[PDB]
Amino acid sequence: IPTVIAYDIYSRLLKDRIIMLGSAIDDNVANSIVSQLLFLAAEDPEKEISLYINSPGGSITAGMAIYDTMQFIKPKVSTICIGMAASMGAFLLAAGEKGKRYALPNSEVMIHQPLGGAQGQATEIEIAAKRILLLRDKLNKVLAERTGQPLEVIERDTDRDNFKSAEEALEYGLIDKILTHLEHHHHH
Amino acid sequence: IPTVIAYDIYSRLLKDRIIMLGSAIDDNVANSIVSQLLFLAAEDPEKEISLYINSPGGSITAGMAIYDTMQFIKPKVSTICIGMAASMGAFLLAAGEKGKRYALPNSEVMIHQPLGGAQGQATEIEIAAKRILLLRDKLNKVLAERTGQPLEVIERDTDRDNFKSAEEALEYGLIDKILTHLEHHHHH
Amino acid sequence: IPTVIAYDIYSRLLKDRIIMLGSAIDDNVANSIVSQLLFLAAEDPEKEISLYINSPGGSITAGMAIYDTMQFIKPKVSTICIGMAASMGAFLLAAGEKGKRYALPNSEVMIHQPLGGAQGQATEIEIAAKRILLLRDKLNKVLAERTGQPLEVIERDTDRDNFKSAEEALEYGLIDKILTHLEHHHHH
Amino acid sequence: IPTVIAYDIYSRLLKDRIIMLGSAIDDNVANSIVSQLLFLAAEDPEKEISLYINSPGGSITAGMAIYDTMQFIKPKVSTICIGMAASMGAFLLAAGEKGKRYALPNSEVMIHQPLGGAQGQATEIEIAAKRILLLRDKLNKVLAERTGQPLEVIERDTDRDNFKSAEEALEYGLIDKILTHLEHHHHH
Amino acid sequence: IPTVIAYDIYSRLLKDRIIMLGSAIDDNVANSIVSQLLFLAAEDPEKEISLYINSPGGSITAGMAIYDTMQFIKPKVSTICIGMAASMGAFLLAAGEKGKRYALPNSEVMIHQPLGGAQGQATEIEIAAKRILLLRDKLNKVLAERTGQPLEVIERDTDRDNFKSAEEALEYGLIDKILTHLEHHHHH
Amino acid sequence: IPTVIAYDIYSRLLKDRIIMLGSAIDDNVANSIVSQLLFLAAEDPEKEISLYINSPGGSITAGMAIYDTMQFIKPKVSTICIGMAASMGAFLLAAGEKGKRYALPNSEVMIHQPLGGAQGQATEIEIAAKRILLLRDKLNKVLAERTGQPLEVIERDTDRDNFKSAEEALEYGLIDKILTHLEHHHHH
Amino acid sequence: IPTVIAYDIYSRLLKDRIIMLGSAIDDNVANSIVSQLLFLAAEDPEKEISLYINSPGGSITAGMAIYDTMQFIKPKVSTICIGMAASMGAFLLAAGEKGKRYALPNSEVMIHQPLGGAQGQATEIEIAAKRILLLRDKLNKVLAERTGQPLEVIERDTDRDNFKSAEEALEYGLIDKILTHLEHHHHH
Repeated sequence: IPTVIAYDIYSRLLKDRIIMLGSAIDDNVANSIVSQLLFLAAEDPEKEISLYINSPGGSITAGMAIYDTMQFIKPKVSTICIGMAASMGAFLLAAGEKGKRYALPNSEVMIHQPLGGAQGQATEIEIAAKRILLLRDKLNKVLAERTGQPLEVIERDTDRDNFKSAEEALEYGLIDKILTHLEHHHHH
Repeated sequence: IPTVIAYDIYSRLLKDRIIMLGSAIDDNVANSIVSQLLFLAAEDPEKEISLYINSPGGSITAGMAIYDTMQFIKPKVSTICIGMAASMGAFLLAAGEKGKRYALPNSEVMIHQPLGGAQGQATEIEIAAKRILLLRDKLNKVLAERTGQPLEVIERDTDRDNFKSAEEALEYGLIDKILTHLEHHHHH
Repeated sequence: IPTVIAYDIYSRLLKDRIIMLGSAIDDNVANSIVSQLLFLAAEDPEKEISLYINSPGGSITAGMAIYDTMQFIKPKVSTICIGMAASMGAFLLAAGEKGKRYALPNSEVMIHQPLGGAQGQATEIEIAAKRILLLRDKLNKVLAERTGQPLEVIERDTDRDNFKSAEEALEYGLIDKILTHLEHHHHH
Repeated sequence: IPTVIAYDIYSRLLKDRIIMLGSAIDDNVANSIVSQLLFLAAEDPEKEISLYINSPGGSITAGMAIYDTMQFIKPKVSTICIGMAASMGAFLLAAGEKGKRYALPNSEVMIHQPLGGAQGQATEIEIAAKRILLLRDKLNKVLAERTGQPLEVIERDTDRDNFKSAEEALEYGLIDKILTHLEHHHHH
Repeated sequence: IPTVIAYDIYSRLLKDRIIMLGSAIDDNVANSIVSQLLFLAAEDPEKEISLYINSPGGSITAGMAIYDTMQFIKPKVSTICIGMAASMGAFLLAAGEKGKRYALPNSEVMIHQPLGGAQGQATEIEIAAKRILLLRDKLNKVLAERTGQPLEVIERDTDRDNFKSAEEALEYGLIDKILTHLEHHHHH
Repeated sequence: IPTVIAYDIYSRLLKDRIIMLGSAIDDNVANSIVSQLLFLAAEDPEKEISLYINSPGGSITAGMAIYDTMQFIKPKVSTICIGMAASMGAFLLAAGEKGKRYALPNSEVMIHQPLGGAQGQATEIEIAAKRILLLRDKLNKVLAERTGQPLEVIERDTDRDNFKSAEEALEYGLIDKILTHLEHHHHH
Repeated sequence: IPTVIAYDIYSRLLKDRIIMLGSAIDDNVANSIVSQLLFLAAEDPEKEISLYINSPGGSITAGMAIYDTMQFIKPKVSTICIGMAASMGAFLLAAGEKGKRYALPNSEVMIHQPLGGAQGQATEIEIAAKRILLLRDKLNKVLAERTGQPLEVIERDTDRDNFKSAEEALEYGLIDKILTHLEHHHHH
């Protein structure tokens, strides 16, 4: 991370209301991104925010932490898929303000059902199964709302890894526009 | 964690009386959390403090350190569940000023009984067993007073991992309100 | 640990004559605490000092370095138990200035006999045994005086891990008062 | 990396709109380079940018994130191959603004087909197989266009590791010119 | 280690001519202690210096570098045993300026003969044997001179680990006084 | 690395247009060296640069990146061998400005053929074989040009490790002068 | 390493033309030592420099880099042995300016023949043997000139680890004077 004069590159971008997510989503990442979101919203609750997304996914709770925040602050959060928006990453992509969900020409998106683990007594394994099946329904329901796709379709399309091109993601309703030029973005 | 000119993202939020508990609770974390609280209470014993919670919990003793400090200082501590508030995290979530305990739409909460270990001679195992059971009952008593539930209900509901949605947590008495809009908070 | 404005949360508290012990006690930790105590004593040998204790204890020699420095300097050292004060931690807690040894409602204190080990020749094993038995007697005598309990009692009550609640510690004479309010301390 | 009183050598060069890519390409490297590009573009959308490349390659999604950002910003991104530009490194080199894709005299370039893996059920291995074969076409089509070589020539030529000298890279269409002098660069 | 506002806690004490030695003794620690002694000497060759000691000792050559430097520089070096001063650590404690060698009430001191190793041919083991026997004898001669005890007695007393309280240390001649109050120190 | 007030020792020397290369040559080292050369050339493309070389060698491509950059920039680059210049290190040494390639009295240089490895199918092993045999031939031609030795001599002399004294390095044509005094350098 | 005020203890000493070598000699160390030497010589080629030495030795080539640089620069480099100077460390001690090679009362010096390895074909074992033997001879020739002993005696006396007291080192011609007081130093 190079320094700008003193800011680290990411911090310099943060200054222009730009948040970069380019790693898997774990508690730390959500924690950092949530603080950044709250900070900006405090700075100016009216000014829009840009969240770049390039991650393989991660913890469902970490993602919902980021998700609920994006929706909770007044600022509208624009999402840009760069590289790959997989699993919870793709979910955050579609979580962006309607009409402000972008991706780049060669961007990729991948949706699929939650993954988990259960170990121990039958009673414990059942508790885990029940919980992960519930999380899948919640996620699916929210995804159907974001994309405009029927719940039944999300369910069926997420059974196994579903990789999509930037065009397909548009077609599916995961993003609103594919950015090509430095002017295609509404920012300028 | 990015910087803020020269601060640290969390130090930045700290400046606005916001502490972020976003990791497993251990002696380290407890000491940082307690210090931040003591600091803020010194800065202004009148203004309230907001403690965001997103952790899988941890040490009972570390937790109570945070718990006692919360009730100790003059400032009223408001809790906010983001992502997941499990085990001691949930205990702490419910420890915020009555009426100022929050969670976001998709936040999750989980309560369960203490976990521990014992090794050695029968005598030592019994000393340890007596300690954990006693801690369990102590925690149950505080959780009951906090939620309003009857002790016997808390005892049975924590036998196994008990996962709750923000609405279930609200209806249980773990939190007071589910934030949805930036102005749904009592602050803004 | 976050920063304050430049500072460190602990560094910031140190400015208010507050030292935080929240880990196992080893040489490193002891040197830090001691240097902090000497530094504060150099600043104003007349001003009081608050030492927060949340520690499972550790090295006996390391703890005595802290102990001796506490008594050595002019400032009166007040101890406050947070979470857990076990073995040497409990000794340090009881070591605070008579009348200024506090604990919080849910704090725990654990007293027990010294732990150690020895390997090698019978002669070597006897040297260690002789020593650990002597340290225990030295420690027991100090504790008895600091608590008011008769030596015989300290001896029998430490044969095995003895966990005590804030109330029991008060009763045992390990602490002077249990805190709950912000202005009920010696500072107000 | 040495300092420049107070900058980081790489940070100092970033000031002159120079970005050094000198390691394998992963999500970290891509997030840093993409951020540097955005920053520069934000600094002055009119000025050019130099991207020095010397890397063994890396993640395809990480590289495309860099690729898409290069075309996406208004500024022209000139690429200079130094040492070795392999795998996604060569891809990126060829992605520079046409006419401004350079290589020093003894530079090396290596192109080859993607690499990956798959474990699991036939259905899952099929999905992974289809994806990788698809990414291969996608990249091959971009390289075909950037270089002017027909798709199937790119396919056959990248079947096994293909090492090209600077003269061969020029001939192939990967670079526009082999630099020798400092001022010989279109820039100065 | 906390900071003091731009200094390190130890650097702050260094400003008051106080050097802390609270870790095993190796080349590193020695290089730092010597450097500090030299610095303090250049600053004011007339002002006294205090060396707090709490270490299990360590390398002999390292310890002697510190020993010789203490004698070499003009400032009188006062030593204060805190916690434990064993092996080379005890040796350095006894090396303080006569009449200014201290220990706190519950400090501990341990003396013993050198430890070492040897691998290889007979000739090689003999060389090492002679060296360590020589080192032991050298150290014993200094301890004798410093304590006032006869050489024969130092030899017999260090055959095996020999632990002593502060009183026993005083009565043996390893220290000159046991400090109790912040006023018992020759300083104030 | 110590500091000079506030640069780090290498930064301080970088200010006098002196670059230090005292480690094995890998992409990371190459990237730092190249960036230093570029920075200096940007600072003042007229003044000469001094490159101190003490390294066992390393990556051929990492070395060539440095090689090319040296020739690439406007500033003439003087090389000085201290300790040892082996393999690619010796190569860089010889790559210094003609007449300005130095070595100290007891400096050591070594030349040998490239090292590498191959694993996998015969086809893949052939690709690796042809490439290392090509690189060797490429390096050999540059060494011949830089030393004045006929290719055939360079080929036979690099078959096995070939260590040379500073004087032998001079007679071979690897360097031009053997420094002894502070003025024997063309700078003074 | 503590800080002196904006300065690292060693850095503070470097200001007074004092370089501390208290570790094994590897490429890193040599690089840092050579740089500090060049720096000091650039700062003022007239003022002498003091190189303290407490090191087990290490790489021969790294050692010679330091050696050649000490002789090379104009400033006279005084060496002071503290603790132990072995292998290349003793070589460097003996390398100081004639008449300015010191040692402290209990300092120790050790000389031995080079150590190395060799694996592979008989031809390569031979290349390695000749070199190790060549290096031994080169080093013994330099040590002889600087000590006054004939090569023949230097070789014999280093066949095996040869530990010498400060007094023995003086008589052998490795040092010129054994310092005792801070006045017996020509600088003071």
